[PDB]
Amino acid sequence: DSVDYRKKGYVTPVKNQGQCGSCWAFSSVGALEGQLKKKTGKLLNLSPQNLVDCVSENDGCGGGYMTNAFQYVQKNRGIDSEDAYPYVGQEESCMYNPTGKAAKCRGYREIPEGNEKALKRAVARVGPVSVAIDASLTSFQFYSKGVYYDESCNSDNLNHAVLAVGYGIQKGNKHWIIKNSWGENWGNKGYILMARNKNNACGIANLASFPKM
Repeated sequence: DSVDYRKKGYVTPVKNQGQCGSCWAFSSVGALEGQLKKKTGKLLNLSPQNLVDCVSENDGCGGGYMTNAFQYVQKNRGIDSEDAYPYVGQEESCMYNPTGKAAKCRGYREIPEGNEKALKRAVARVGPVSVAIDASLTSFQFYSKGVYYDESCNSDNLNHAVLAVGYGIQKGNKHWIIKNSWGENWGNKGYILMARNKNNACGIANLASFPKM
């Protein structure tokens, strides 16, 4: 019982948010990319900058929620491609243009809070799912390999948005496959395997959602 959507064409290359707290935007566009592949058979890089600049309910480089982003894409009737609205790592005025529309959204769903079983079902039945975790531990930041687990990780401190692109097991330890946005240089080629079914480690299932398309 495992799935890895990277093998299935559902996941774009790892991005780098740079000096901007825009991880929520990369998480959101990641989920939307997965759904684009699932619904149309093909994907491309969607634009986190469009979300950074135009989701007024969020705080641009100062943070935000993924659900607010999905909600924006729904009400705006679209989101631009990366190529049509390039990432510059700082908030600017909203420059959305319908000509560059590359995806749409018809709403979203939130996973039941704290429920890793429901999160697993969502990853299996939907595709990549946007999640929020505590990434503040030093041990998280210098991760390079294996299945990450640190007891001191705080499930009530959801300070970093990332993307669950699969799940499985490695040498007996169950895990989530997690796409970060700190560049391909971070972790294992941009990814981290995070402990699964170990009492909601790092709050992996506390703020999880996916877009409808």
